[PDB]
Amino acid sequence: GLMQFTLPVRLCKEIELFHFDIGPFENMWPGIFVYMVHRSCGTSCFELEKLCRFIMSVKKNYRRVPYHNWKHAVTVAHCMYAILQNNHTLFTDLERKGLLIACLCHDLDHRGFSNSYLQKFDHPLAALYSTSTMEQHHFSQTVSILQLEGHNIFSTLSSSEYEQVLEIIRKAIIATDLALYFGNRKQLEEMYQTGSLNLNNQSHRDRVIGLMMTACDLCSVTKLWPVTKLTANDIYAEFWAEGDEMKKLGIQPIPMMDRDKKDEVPQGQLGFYNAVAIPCYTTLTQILPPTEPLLKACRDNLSQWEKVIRGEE
Ligand SMILES: COc1c(C)cnc(CSc2nc3ccc4ncccc4c3[nH]2)c1C
Ligand SMILES: [Mg+2]
Ligand SMILES: [Zn+2]
Repeated sequence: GLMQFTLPVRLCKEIELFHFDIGPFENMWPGIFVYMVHRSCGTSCFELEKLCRFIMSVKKNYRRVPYHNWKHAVTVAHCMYAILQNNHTLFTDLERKGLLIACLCHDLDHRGFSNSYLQKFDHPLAALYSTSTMEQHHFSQTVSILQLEGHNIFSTLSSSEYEQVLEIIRKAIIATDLALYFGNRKQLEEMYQTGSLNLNNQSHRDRVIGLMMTACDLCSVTKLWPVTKLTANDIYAEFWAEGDEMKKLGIQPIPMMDRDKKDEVPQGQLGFYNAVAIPCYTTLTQILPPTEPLLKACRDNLSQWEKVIRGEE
């Protein structure tokens, strides 16, 4: 009960900032997550014995893929922590409990392949879940881990609070399907501009939570330039392995996944920042003004990718 996690001074300070990198020491990541839960939620939100056993089971069910790994889970959870901390009063006790857990779990048992590759391969998951294939799997795996003996971190919630939190996590994880982001943001953009956006409207909260999940999932583009650049190597390492597997099925991959078209990475990063990243953090900043540092970091990284093209790096 009286057992806090404490971090070294530099981590204690930097963890509060949006651009924090969780570092290369894997054994510290569980403590960093527990720390974020305690400060975001309370030392009482979860039984520490059960949380610690949940965290270690979730870690075990992430695979050794270049990008969609345990480090990504904790990175995405930290970005959600930074959003929740800078927006204290806008979120309920259940939402703060649910969203950190959702982020940690959002990519459980990822194999390093897109929903498209699963469909073209005719993977069994593509028969079980026709849309948002991996995201439905990620939620399935989250529920399975919650049902292991001694892993139910939500046991002290009423039957209805339990159903509400599982429904927050499910929508949260489905929302990380980027195919769903474009529509969700257009709708949020229209509602904000015509003044109809209402945070007591549950269907509106869902949309806002969806956008927070996309913002946290993409937070690679909001770090300091060297973190951003080095994470892009991991992202492409997965994409180019998928492109290799497309070629093996006799299908030309899209250029993003073709290692033969490495040279076009800088131009492709420009399209992505302009088409996805900047619009994402712009709509989020309009809805939650204290998330502006993410939009500012994202614009800085757009400018760095423009310098790569112009041969200055
Ligand atoms: C996970 O989301 C991302 C993040 C965070 C960062 N960077 C990316 C990659 S964006 C991207 N879009 C394109 C389009 C064409 C390309 N042609 C050749 C080489 C790279 C390309 C590319 N990269 C994603 C998808
Ligand atoms: Mg995912
Ligand atoms: Zn993710």
